[PDB]
Amino acid sequence: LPNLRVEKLEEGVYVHTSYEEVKGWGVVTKHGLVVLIGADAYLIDTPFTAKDTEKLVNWFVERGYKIKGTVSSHFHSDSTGGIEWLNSQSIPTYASELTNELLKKDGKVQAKNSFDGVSYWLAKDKIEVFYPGPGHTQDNVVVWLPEKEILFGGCFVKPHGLGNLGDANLEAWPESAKILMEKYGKAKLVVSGHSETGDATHLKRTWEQAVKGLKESK
Ligand SMILES: [Zn+2]
Ligand SMILES: [Zn+2]
Repeated sequence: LPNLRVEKLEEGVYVHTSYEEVKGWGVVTKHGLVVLIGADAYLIDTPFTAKDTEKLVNWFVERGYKIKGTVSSHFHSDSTGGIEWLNSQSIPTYASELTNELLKKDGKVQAKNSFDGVSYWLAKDKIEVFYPGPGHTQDNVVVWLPEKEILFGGCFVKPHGLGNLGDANLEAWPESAKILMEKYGKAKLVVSGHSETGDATHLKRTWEQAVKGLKESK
């Protein structure tokens, strides 16, 4: 497998890409962000592993950044795998109350800090965690960077197909996607967990895929 990749998207915003061999299934490629605000770095999703979470943290700590906080966009291991390691390093971890409940139900380590607001703001006015409603999972949130007009759609944004529906809410996905398109249609870039970054048409495409997926299910 490829090693952890970190690439600059633009000033202050990096995409981290990690790779997992899923036994009996195939290989999963997962994108998240590192967001720099002054001398602080925020991880938007952890890699699958403690190993890769540490490599990612060390890359930014060696450039002088504090890892100020991490946000997990949903309970799946491709957003949360590194939480236990981060908690051991006293790096504040955040996830919604629902995400923490789903982690606990699967016997996984919880984020230290939780929230249930529909919007939760980090770095005062620079990092918005938003819940559009169920889709890919019950608990999926997106992360908006208003100063860059970049949306981290995570694993909710699926412009080319819905992927694994095991934990999905197909009935809710269309409305959640319509809510997301209506609020973040001004987006310059939409970063997805499993596909290449796109423009704001990734939101409409996800809505189309969710509508199509629901209808095929019926
Ligand atoms: Zn997922
Ligand atoms: Zn994912």
